Amino acid sequence: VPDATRIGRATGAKAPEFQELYDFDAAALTLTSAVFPYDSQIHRAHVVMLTEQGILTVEESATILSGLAQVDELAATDGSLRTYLPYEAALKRTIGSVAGKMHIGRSRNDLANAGKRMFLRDQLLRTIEAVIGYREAVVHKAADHLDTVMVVYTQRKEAQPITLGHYLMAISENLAKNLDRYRELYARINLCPLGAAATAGTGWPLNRDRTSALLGFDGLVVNSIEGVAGWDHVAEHAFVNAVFLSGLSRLASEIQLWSTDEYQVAELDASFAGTSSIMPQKKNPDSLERSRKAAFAAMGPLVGILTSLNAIEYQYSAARVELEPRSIDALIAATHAMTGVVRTLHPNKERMRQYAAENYSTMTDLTDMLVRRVGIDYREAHEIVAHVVITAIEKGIKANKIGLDLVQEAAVAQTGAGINVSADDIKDALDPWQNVLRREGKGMPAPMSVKASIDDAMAELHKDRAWLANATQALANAKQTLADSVQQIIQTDRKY
Amino acid sequence: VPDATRIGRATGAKAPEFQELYDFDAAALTLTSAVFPYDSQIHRAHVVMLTEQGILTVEESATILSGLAQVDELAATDGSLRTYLPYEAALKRTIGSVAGKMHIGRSRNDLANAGKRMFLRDQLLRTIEAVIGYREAVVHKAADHLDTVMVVYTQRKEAQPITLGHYLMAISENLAKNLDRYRELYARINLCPLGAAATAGTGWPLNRDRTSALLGFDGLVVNSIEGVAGWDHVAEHAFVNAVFLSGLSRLASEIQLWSTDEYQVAELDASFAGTSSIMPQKKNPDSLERSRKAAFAAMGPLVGILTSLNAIEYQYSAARVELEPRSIDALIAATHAMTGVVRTLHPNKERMRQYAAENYSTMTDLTDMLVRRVGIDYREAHEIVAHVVITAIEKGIKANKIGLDLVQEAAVAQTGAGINVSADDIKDALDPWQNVLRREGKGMPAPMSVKASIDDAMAELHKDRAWLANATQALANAKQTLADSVQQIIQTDRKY
Amino acid sequence: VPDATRIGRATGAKAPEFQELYDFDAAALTLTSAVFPYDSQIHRAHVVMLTEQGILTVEESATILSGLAQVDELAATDGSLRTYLPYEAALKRTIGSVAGKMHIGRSRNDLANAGKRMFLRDQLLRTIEAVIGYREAVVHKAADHLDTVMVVYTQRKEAQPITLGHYLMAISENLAKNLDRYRELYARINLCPLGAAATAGTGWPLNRDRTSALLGFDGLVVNSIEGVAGWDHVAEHAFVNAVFLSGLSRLASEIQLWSTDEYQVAELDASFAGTSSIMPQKKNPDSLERSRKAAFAAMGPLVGILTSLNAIEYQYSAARVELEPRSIDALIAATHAMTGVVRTLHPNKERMRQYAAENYSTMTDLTDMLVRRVGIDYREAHEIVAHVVITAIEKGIKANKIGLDLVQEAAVAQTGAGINVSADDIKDALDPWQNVLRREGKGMPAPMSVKASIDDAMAELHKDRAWLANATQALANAKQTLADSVQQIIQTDRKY
Amino acid sequence: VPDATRIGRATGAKAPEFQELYDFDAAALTLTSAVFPYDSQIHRAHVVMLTEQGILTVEESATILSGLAQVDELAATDGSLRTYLPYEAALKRTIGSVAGKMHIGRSRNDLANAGKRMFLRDQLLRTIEAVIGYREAVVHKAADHLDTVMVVYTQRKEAQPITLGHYLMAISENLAKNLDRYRELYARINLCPLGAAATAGTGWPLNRDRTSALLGFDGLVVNSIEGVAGWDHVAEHAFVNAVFLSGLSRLASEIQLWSTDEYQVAELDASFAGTSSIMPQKKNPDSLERSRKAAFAAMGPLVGILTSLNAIEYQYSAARVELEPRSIDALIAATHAMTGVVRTLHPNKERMRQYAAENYSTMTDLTDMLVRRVGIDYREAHEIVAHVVITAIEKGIKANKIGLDLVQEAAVAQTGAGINVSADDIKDALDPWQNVLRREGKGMPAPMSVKASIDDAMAELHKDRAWLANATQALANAKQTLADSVQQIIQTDRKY
Ligand SMILES: NCCN[C@@H](CC(=O)O)C(=O)O
Ligand SMILES: NCCN[C@@H](CC(=O)O)C(=O)O
Ligand SMILES: NCCN[C@@H](CC(=O)O)C(=O)O
Ligand SMILES: NCCN[C@@H](CC(=O)O)C(=O)O
Ligand SMILES: O=C(O)/C=C/C(=O)O
Ligand SMILES: O=C(O)/C=C/C(=O)O
Repeated sequence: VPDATRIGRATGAKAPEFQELYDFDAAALTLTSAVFPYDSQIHRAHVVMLTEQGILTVEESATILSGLAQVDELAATDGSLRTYLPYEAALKRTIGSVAGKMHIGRSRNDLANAGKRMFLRDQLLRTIEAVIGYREAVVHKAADHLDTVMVVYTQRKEAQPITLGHYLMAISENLAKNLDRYRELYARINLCPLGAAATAGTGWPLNRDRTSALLGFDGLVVNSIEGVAGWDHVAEHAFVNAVFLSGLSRLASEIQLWSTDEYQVAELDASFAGTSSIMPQKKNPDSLERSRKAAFAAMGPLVGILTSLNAIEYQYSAARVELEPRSIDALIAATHAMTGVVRTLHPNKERMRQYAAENYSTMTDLTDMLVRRVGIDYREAHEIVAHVVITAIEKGIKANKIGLDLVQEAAVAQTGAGINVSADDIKDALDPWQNVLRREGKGMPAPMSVKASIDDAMAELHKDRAWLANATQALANAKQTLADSVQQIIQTDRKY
Repeated sequence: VPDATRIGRATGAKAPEFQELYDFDAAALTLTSAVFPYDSQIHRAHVVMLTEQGILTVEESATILSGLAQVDELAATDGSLRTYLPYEAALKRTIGSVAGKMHIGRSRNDLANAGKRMFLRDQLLRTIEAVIGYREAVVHKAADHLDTVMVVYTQRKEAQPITLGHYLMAISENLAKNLDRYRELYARINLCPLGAAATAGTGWPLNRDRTSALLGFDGLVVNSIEGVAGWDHVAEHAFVNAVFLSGLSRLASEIQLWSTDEYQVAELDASFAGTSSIMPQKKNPDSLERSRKAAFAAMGPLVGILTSLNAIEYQYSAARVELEPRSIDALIAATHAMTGVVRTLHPNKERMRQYAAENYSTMTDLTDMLVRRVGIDYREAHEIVAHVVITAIEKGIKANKIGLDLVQEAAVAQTGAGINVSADDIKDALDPWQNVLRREGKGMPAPMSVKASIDDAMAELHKDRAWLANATQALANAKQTLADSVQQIIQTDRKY
Repeated sequence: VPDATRIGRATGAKAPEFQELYDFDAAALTLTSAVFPYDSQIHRAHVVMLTEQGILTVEESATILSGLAQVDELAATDGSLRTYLPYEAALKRTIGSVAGKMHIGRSRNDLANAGKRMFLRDQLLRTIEAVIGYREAVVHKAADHLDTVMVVYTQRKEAQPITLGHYLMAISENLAKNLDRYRELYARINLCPLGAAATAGTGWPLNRDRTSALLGFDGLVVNSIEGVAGWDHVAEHAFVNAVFLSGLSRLASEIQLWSTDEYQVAELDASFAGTSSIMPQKKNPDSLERSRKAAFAAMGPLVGILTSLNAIEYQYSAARVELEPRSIDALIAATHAMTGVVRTLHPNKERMRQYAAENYSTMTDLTDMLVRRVGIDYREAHEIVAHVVITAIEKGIKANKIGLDLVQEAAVAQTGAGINVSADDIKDALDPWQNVLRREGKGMPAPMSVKASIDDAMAELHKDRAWLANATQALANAKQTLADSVQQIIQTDRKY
Repeated sequence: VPDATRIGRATGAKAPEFQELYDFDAAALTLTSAVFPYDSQIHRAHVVMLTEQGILTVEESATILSGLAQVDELAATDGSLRTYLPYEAALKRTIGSVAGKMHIGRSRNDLANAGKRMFLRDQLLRTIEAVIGYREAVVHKAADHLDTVMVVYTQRKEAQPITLGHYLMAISENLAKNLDRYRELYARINLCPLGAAATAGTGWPLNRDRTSALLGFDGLVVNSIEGVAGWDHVAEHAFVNAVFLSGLSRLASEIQLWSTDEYQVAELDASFAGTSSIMPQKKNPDSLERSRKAAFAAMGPLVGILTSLNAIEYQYSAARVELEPRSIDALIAATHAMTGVVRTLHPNKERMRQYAAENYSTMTDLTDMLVRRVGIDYREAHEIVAHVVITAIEKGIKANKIGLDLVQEAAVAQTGAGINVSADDIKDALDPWQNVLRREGKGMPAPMSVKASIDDAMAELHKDRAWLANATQALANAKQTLADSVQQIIQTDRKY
């Protein structure tokens, strides 16, 4: 059975990234299901620490540790064992009363805070990975389009000539600062609250640094009230998701206007478009509009989380709103979809140039030329060139057909003076590619200038990957250190 | 004429910080009025750069520069001269057609983006200053209350014994990370978009680094589209304001419950409370509730800004929502109010201890003691101590009156076993001050532990002030460098 | 295996309404799964109309209709058949090419709009039913507490004496107007957009009134663009959910303060409270705080939906955010939980009176008495009674112990005059029950006055149920009319 | 001095409605300044009622009433007299101690609730008036464009032929239901809370119905807690503003795409457009984008208000967020701007038809024709016509040039079968005006069908005006009844 939506002009199959937008909602875990594997990690690291502190004997330790493995297996199919006390009770039924001792010096409150941090921690790197791939496809696309002349818009009106490469490097700079936000958020997420217990700590002499290290955290949430009542990192995670996706919505909306029947300066790859069940001509931007949908929805968690913090005291509280897996999954699906939209986007290079040359986006350079050649001030030249456009439209003369005749008519009709410029000065001022080449300062569409943007972005991307690789390896090292600590206590007992 | 609200129990005058909450709304500038002084700075720095680049002659430069001073003076009283083109026209009426030349290689789009950045830049340091003073008063208050034993709450129910100093240091850690957010936001605000012109740059060979340096920016918004279309720093500024104020709302709500007629573990200073026009007994937390009001309202700008970015393309656009001065002013008033609330808060040290000793918040230490002394597991001891509380309530026995009799009754009625502990073990387990001293790990209420929190916070506060002092001095140096550059071009011309 | 959270003071089982708060998230349908049964209804009603219009022959009709029954059965287990085109394709595999003809004069756009309306329609009555039961429990509780004297609060400070019945009737009036909002929303939801097709209608001569009637709608979405682009009813549904839940949050927060260890003027029924895994004394308001959580989260869909409408044109669009089943399910769970909280709430009638008599909430009646007896103006009497409270607190004299001595001291110390009132006048002015009885105007706590509130509410509740019963019966009648129309076309063919 | 922005292509003056968008922010009142005139009305109506109830003597009454007139005059210039207690104190300085007696049986709490209701009440009719004028201009524009053939879009892609009149009547139906929302909100606003006093009523025997009638309310907020704690009407007012403005944003965005350089199917009237200070060609949609800006910002108050209700108990509270005058003023400015945009919009009737005839929006009628003539099912015909479009694009053949040749090629290449239709059948199926005429059902673009929409809308508009006229006259009658009651008590005393 094929994909029944691939009919008419919806040829071939949905690109996999496009398909993600249809799958994430039904496939997303509940928060309980997504966090409960991290709870089992906290159990292991927490009783290991209890053992090294002489709160548990090695016998008690190994009995518990080996029991956790069994219950984890039961929990893979028994949904009811994915919250703490049911899990603790099942451990009691499996290894005896000693199970109770894994909760010494600990609460559900700091267990939850730490476990949810670990979940968001991993989802953050998953996001940074997706945003990097988004930026990679964007920069890489720019590299192939240093000569693709097109108009840039302001207020949805043709403004001035640029190149597609120049435009995409605006996205790259946007994504660079969003990657900064995510890395800055990571440092505030990756702090361990374990040891706070209910909110005030405990008399049992725990080693809070050891539990934190064993679980991959880079530091402690020191104060014990902050440990269970702190939630700003959840709010901030929701925010960056929303602000980043707003930038993604804007790109999707930009490409959607490019790919209108009326602009047609770009076309979505068949694998990122759908069609209508009634209208055979449709090539619909389903990828774009469902990506925007995810960006609009991401404001929900943000508002819910902040409402909840504004509604309580600075306590642990069960009334706080969470950032849900399904919300992150939507972000990932949309980032992936737009990563593939950018990569496979088909610009109509020729109609792009036509617009740049015919639709008067070159009138600024005409104005600048008068100022630079005869020395009149900008505001007066502006009025001359403005009336040139008024006249050219009335008479049906496209920008690239405007001549010395018309510029003199306007200068006279608007000032009584003629003006000292050749037909060559004008022709060159109205050349869209010459508009591009003259804009060669830092951050401007000239190829030499955009290539410099790309060179810096490539180096920043190299550094982005290095940061991600280091943060991932840190967590894997600590996850292995903890696995080894457990095996050793299980072996130490069995052999003595 | 006195303050007519200072009647009945509202004795003395409103504290100045309390009064701010009543004044900021009517006194706040419009965005136009707050930004237009920064536009005049951009004019000076921009034509200076034009001069150093040989786009303007020194004659033209000095004529413009001296004209700006005159129009700035006209604009101090003429409201209509506070947007660009009216201002440019007034300069035309004052120094002639040369006025037009100050707009060479420039647009309203990058002028606005840069000017608004400069406004938010200054408002950010104003905020960091207020948050520092908020943290100072919080830490300083904690220092004076290492021995003030009281209960901490979870879910608005007495949880465990702590000290007021311990609680306030949770706020300090919250404010430390909010100061991090603000400093991280600052780096993204303090980038100069000038040179982007309409969105694509210009043919005029500007020195974008020189304009940026003259205006105090620490770097460039490189890509020209990002220069006029970038808005995330506005969204982020709204966010941090909201997340920080949510933490302030939670403290205000905490103190408001402390200061209820029913808790009465704290009392607002008379200078931060009001009263009723009908009910003479009222001592109302007007300071607290108006501070919360500002925190709730701060979600508005956040949502409006993000809706607006989600609604457009990645272009310059006049449909984007701003962060308004009145919104920042509310934040400042609320931070100041809570700074004074914390400083002058009057804890009822005695009723605080009474609650800690009588209302069963010490039952965890009773449970931990059974586990540590007879070795039973936590879950079983929990059930014993739980039934102890059930029984003690039925019989009207406060926590500090619970005896060996009752613990044995419960252990028997719940297990058939007695349990091996002296009346001394129990008495000490139920001592609230001993609950505090036993919690001596990192971040726990023990005085030695809280004092360590305070010592680290003092050093972080020292560093916070250093960062602020450096960022302020940087802007003042660049503002003086620009004033000198202008004088020199005005002098150079007049003497040659 | 029991509920492992029912330990310590969490005696017995969670009340079923309390349990709902733990089950709704994992049990909620996806929007696709919840809507696809309504699509099959639209298919039947739509081809019936096609048949009555002579667009389909009876042979074609019966073949399709009988095929739908088969595919509906396949779709009960095959998830992929729950979106239109996969469903249409499966019908093609089951009855032949004639399947295609069920889409004549129709689009996915108006199919979706109508189907989602039908889903929200049913969820709206489900909500009105839950809000009625919420109001019933509230009014019924008030009836049993016309004599339960207690303080009302303003700004979380004891204000004046009332009764619990009086308080609950404020909730009743709040819920009455929310029921109005829901009934007003219903009329805007229950309009049929079918016939709009893609957005512009169709040449096929459909009978739009017949399809609308067969599916239970009370009218048409006339204009065809409005039919597929209209979404305000979704926004409004999200809004009423949020505003109603805000009122529910406020009640939950009120009861949570009542039930604090410090107030203890109320206690949650054991079946609506939990406890701590570490602190044995806790009786935690898990029901209340998870109900508030749902209210905070309900702002998310509202913001997402409105962001999405603000981001598009007035077109059909796949970028619009929906109101999800899981969001409604949370509302229902919270309404049910609070319905049971109110019903089983245990007021401590005695400590309620103690507060009313001892904590100075009766000082208004003392003030009013001076004004009514000696004729001084309110503002001066206020200052006398205010200083009475200042003095009484200093000296430790509770309100019900204030005597003629103290009132004369204050009147003298504050004016030099004594004042003409007996010790009986005062004693009666400070009697909290007499404060209640004197407040006998419309909407005031006097029993005769609250009983009148209750009498009107009972009649409004009777009318609320009548409205709901009528709206439900209307849908059931139309659902049966459609079932009969289908059977007849299936019988007509098989017998001819 | 002219408007300095009217340069270049920004010819003539800003239309007044366009200018409103620039003036409302700086001109908006504070909430205090906007409400304090309604407080003086409540004072008059409240002491009149006190007099008729024998709580005040006629001497006391007239002294107060005449004093209010004097203080109202002082308050016109003294800003400090615009909150209650300062105002009461000034009355004390003007007529003596009797001033205090105007507060008998009353609080600031119910004074504020009632006064703010009166302010929102008037602002609601102001809004309903503006929305009516918005709908009038929309319907009236439709009437003039029953023959203006153009494409409708779905997902920003040309869908099917319609007329501009048809499109505008979708807006009319949207605005009709928004007018319903506002009228339904009005009934919940126009209820009088006076008599609630602080929250519990009073012993003084007020006539709550008399005060309510004198102030124009149509009923009572009965329960006294609801009187001061009720706020949902504020939330709802913010909501309808946001949902209505979202519909206005969508129209503004639709017209902005119409008026792009690439579509150019419409052009803004010169009086609703601006231009660039750098780019002479720009004709910028400043009216549209600033109207959208107001719609995005309107989500702020909504979120702030609902956060605040979610954060408190069901009490009077000073932490609740208000709906501000400046927020309503923005709505009014935007409604007025779009009212004039619609009225003066210039459709390019000819390019509209060109698109409808050339860009394949007529392929549905081609498909429907095959189904209606040879009897094949829709899905197969769809695939034929789809490949017709694929082929026509490849070969550069516009829709209106597609012939019998091409339809047979596709039918063969896609099925091996030819198909039985004449070149006349095809030509007529591809005629955009014939597409319009065939869509003649209820709510479809056929002139006879749209004219019926217009006829019903005109009658609904007539009824909208009647409702508004009645609600305005009711308030004016009660405002005169109150003015007469005051004069009579002032005359009665002076003559006796
Ligand atoms: N591609 C999903 C959008 N719905 C189509 C209509 C349809 O699929 O019946 C459209 O408007 O193009
Ligand atoms: N202090 C402002 C709150 N309003 C008072 C009532 C009043 O001032 O009439 C209260 O509820 O205490
Ligand atoms: N009843 C869930 C709240 N968590 C408990 C702590 C715990 O369960 O370990 C409390 O703070 O009371
Ligand atoms: N008409 C306000 C928008 N700003 C112009 C640029 C400018 O005015 O310098 C534009 O982008 O067209
Ligand atoms: O028209 C639909 O129901 C699906 C649209 C989409 O694929 O996004
Ligand atoms: O009751 C008022 O109107 C003022 C309250 C406040 O001072 O916040």
